[PDB]
Amino acid sequence: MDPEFMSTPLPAIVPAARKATAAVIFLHGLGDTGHGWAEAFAGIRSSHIKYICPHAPVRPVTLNMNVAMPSWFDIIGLSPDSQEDESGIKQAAENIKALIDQEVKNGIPSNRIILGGFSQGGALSLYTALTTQQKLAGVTALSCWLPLRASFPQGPIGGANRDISILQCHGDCDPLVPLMFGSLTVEKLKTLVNPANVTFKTYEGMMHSSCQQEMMDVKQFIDKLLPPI
Ligand SMILES: [Br-]
Ligand SMILES: [Br-]
Ligand SMILES: [Br-]
Ligand SMILES: [Br-]
Ligand SMILES: [Br-]
Ligand SMILES: [Br-]
Ligand SMILES: [Br-]
Ligand SMILES: [Br-]
Ligand SMILES: [Br-]
Ligand SMILES: [Br-]
Ligand SMILES: [Br-]
Ligand SMILES: [Br-]
Ligand SMILES: [Br-]
Ligand SMILES: [Br-]
Ligand SMILES: [Br-]
Ligand SMILES: [Br-]
Ligand SMILES: [Br-]
Ligand SMILES: [Br-]
Ligand SMILES: [Br-]
Repeated sequence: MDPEFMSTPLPAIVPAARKATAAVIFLHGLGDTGHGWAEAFAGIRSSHIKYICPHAPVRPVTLNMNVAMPSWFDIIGLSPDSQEDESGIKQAAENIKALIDQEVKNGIPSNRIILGGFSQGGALSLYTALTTQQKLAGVTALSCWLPLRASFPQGPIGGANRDISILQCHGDCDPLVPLMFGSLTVEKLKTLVNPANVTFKTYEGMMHSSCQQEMMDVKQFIDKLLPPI
């Protein structure tokens, strides 16, 4: 994981109670933190899964009037039209692939790893899973979008994650990332990957955040795809 990406602390971690036979790598969004997500995932933790919430390098963010904060990549705007930080997204994807590889070198195979995240961290989880040849168990993409959408095929993507399971979650009251982004993303994902394994859930009254019912759907998705043994 490259130089900007090892400026941060080691990830916030929820350990497995038993020995860990699977992992969830969960990427936060602008503002929310690795720590905050680790406390959320503690509430749904499985005895054999380790939950890894890495920290993003601290860098000015254009959307936030150039204030320096943890950020996987720059965000310029959140309209469907907005220009995107292509090079930063690709760079961040290579670091996330490196992070998956660190779990693989520690004994947990990539097909026992779910990658997920919130807002630009969910966008990055989708981008990363659809562009890596590491086979992953699934993706949880919460209140987000598919970055660099026009760079993707108009049909199936093929390669290792062509049949990956994806749960995409969105709030119906999100004032930052419009529900339309979630919708247009699930549409695009049903052409990129096998649509049998793509599920879209929306939450009434949820804004740009998670909620308890969403965390229960995320738990059921993770647990079913990463069962014991
Ligand atoms: Br540390
Ligand atoms: Br562990
Ligand atoms: Br282990
Ligand atoms: Br937080
Ligand atoms: Br890291
Ligand atoms: Br952070
Ligand atoms: Br565009
Ligand atoms: Br974001
Ligand atoms: Br693009
Ligand atoms: Br399948
Ligand atoms: Br509201
Ligand atoms: Br609102
Ligand atoms: Br599924
Ligand atoms: Br669906
Ligand atoms: Br929340
Ligand atoms: Br709820
Ligand atoms: Br599901
Ligand atoms: Br197990
Ligand atoms: Br069980």
